[PDB]
Amino acid sequence: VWNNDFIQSFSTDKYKDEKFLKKKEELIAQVKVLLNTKMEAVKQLELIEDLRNLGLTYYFEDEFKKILTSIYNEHKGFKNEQVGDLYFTSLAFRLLRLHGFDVSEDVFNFFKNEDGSDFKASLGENTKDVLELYEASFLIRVGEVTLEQARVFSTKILEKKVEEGIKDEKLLAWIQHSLALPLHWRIQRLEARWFLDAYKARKDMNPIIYELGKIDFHIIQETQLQEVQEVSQWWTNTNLAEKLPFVRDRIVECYFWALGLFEPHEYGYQRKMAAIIITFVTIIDDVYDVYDTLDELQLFTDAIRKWDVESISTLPYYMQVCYLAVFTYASELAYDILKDQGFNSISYLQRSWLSLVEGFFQEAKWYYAGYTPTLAEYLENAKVSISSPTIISQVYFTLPNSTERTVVENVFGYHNILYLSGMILRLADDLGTTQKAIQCYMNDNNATEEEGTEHVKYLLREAWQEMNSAMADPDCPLSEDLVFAAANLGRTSQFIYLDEIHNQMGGLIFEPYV
Amino acid sequence: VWNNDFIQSFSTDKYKDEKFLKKKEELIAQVKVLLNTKMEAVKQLELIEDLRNLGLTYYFEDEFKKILTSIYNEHKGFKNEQVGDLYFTSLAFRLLRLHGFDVSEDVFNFFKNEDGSDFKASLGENTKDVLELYEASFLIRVGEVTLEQARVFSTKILEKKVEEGIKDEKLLAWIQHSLALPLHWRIQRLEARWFLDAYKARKDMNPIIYELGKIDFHIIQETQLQEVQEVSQWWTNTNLAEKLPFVRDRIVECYFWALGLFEPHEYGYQRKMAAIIITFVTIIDDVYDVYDTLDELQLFTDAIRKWDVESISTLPYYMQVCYLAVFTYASELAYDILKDQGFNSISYLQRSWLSLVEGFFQEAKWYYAGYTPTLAEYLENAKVSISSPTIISQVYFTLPNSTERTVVENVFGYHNILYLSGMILRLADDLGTTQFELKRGDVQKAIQCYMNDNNATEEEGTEHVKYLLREAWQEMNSAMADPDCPLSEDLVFAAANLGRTSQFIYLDIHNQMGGLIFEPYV
Repeated sequence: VWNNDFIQSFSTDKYKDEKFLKKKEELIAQVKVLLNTKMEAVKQLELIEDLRNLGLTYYFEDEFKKILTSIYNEHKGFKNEQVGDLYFTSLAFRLLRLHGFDVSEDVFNFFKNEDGSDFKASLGENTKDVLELYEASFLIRVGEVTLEQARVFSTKILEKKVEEGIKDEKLLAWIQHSLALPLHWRIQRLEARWFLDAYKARKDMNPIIYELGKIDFHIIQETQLQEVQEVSQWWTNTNLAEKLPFVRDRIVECYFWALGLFEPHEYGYQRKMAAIIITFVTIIDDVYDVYDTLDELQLFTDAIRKWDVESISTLPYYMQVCYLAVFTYASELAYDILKDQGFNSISYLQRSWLSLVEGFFQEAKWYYAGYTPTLAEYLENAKVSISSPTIISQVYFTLPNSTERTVVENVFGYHNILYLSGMILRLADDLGTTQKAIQCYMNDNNATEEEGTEHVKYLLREAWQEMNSAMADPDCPLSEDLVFAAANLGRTSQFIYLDEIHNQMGGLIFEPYV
Repeated sequence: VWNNDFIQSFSTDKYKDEKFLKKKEELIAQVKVLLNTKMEAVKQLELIEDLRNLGLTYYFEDEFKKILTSIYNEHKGFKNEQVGDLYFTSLAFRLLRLHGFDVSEDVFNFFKNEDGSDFKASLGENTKDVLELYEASFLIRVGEVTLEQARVFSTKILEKKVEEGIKDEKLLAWIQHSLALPLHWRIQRLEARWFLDAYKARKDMNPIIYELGKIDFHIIQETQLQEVQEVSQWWTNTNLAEKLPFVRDRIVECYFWALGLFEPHEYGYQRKMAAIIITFVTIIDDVYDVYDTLDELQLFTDAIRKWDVESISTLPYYMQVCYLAVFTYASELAYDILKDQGFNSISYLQRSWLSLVEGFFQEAKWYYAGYTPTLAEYLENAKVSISSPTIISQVYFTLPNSTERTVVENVFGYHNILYLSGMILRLADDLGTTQFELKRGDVQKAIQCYMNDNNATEEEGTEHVKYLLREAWQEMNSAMADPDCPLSEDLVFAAANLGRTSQFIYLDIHNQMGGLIFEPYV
């Protein structure tokens, strides 16, 4: 059992010695020599893809940018003319779009059938071509019909090939992984052991790149181990698990939701903060679940709305404990922001919590009234109750970001990226746990469980389409690192609920990579 | 040189080995064997006094109570009849009163001259008799004229004996120590090395008692070292010393003011809390000293009055940092109190801080107006601005004391023990700083106000402030004895020890602080 004594028992000095940074730097230098060697464009893209799936982008941004800019410019910006065969087109399109380039789905028109209704059946002979097309299709943005055709075409083919039997077991395992969730829907850090193992098993793998990915795993793992030790001690010191007997003692789970949200080589403060915010979201939701009168929940909601010390006296003891704990944490977080960023954020932090509990209170109002929401009402609530806006809107102030009033009000709209993050998080949970979204659809429409399931799968893809468009909006008030965190909240839900999870969590956090 | 890296560099593991607790337990048992042996009453009392001055009362409460009750009962409760010679009367009176017995100053009447105006001059031959009478005299309560006579009589004799030369060098040093501050005005923990070294040199010292004193010193020092490490890391993590250009980095000094306040074998939470509150008192005082308009200080005072998050937006940046730091700490403290004591205290903690800043703001209002307060005005404000009430009223809620509304409102009067603590703290600072000024011709405010009020000399004002200090102690002694006091005895001890700490610092330092906290006793 992952109690605090267990968590604190691990050493975090295994990789502190200066030889490890020196070895890592040497490996990085050697990989840059390779990235700078003349080679065919497709091989450059395959190298970038292998490094990026090992979580190594952080070390090679300049090299990636130079390689990709060259391929972009060699093919006139990927706007019309054919750029290569199906594999090269799919891989280059995917990597260019992921690195911020403006590319058109029209580059896929060369691979369609005569009427343009579908891709050419003959292109489906080659499994790896079809797989790359599949991966690219999930970068679809609003209005991009060709990438939806690509998704349907390539999914059907890959499912058929698994069905017929794929003798290459390593490729089979990779395809089953992408069929469960495409790479765009997964987080490299959460799966860092799987990606390292997959890479090592390839006959064409580069041992220097494997060695770099391994030592980076080792150092990242130990950095995150120290973080979860600090969050665990923080939690133990609050004594909340003892004072609130109805909350579950799950601090590792809360940290697991945080640890894949940010670029893993920095953002230590933000991972710990997200874990603590997620802890408070959970226990406040537990408070709304455990009380048995709407009037008591109204008192708690009103306390959060007033956000003052006087409200403590209006609450029963368990609610006093919960309220004062989150009130104290918000003041601590505001103090850190005031000291390090210079900015008075506490009014905004209060608004982040108020949105959350107004969402919980609305759910309770439905429950105590005996009202079942329509699916539209369910989702409108759930994107503010599920807590992505509450997390991301607070993390915003801990990073160098504009604090000008109108830009902050744009974040606190909430900006639709924050709602789309919550939407993906909610829908993935409802789909995996199979009243939730599917049941509301069935209720609304007198429809079958299969019909509701298919509709909610469509809603998840549509939310991703909208998120992809939102991430590309040049006027977005969120920087790329916070957009990545918002999307990663949805992806974490997809990993937990859409593919035991306790063993994967412990495997990533506490078990060595040999 | 006392930075956080230095402070954290010390190990705190040595005296946790189970052999040290096992040895300590064995020594305690051996001392209990001694306490239970047949011996004359005066020797039992001298043994209690030795153990008490080594800070060991904690281990021998049952035995002390048995011994003292017997002596109380033998002498009809110390109410009228003569109990002994002058030395026994003085020693028994002092220890009985210190341990909560109701004893009368009338037991000293047998030692007075014919008119009863003074003590008998012949009794002044014996230095140790006169010394013991002197120590007893500082237990004086309101109205007790005989103990005031005792003070004047014995002080004059002891001073003369020092003048004429005392050949016993160890006794000379003990007498000089008590003439500077009598034992009632000193804290055993602050002076634990001095008392241990004095006991080691006694020809009649008992090696078991010394060893227990030494091992207790080692364990306490290590416990307090771990506390100052925790407060130092807390302080470092706030970054207040870097963020506020006008604050001094003085966390060890803040911890020194806390470390003698409580019974030293427990109260770790309360020592650390007191050090943090003193830290915030100092920082908030810095704020009132550095900003240069009354309107800016009004903004801060108003923010504390409202005690809300909206007020942060009214303040310039360094006031935002200070206000939010103390607002956050109050929230943290309130959470600990809620969790461990069950009580919602935040409204009372806010009142504790508001009293402090209204005191500072009152000083500023006088300053900007060019008004010099009378002495009574100065002291009425200063006894709150100096912060004893702000400390003690908050510590109240961390102990298992009634939170019933009328008890708490009694504490938040403030109860007069809290004001008398601030009064002693402030008078001792003004007196010692004036007597040892950094700049010649400077006078601290209590003496200056007396000079202004009365068209009096600096010397007359100094003598009056000495009188006010003795009178504050007389009132404090009476208040400590009031059976209806809403403060537990451990908090009354801390309130009195805030005064005593000021007396130790200003009335007779960084070497003494480091020697207590960081240097081994061998």
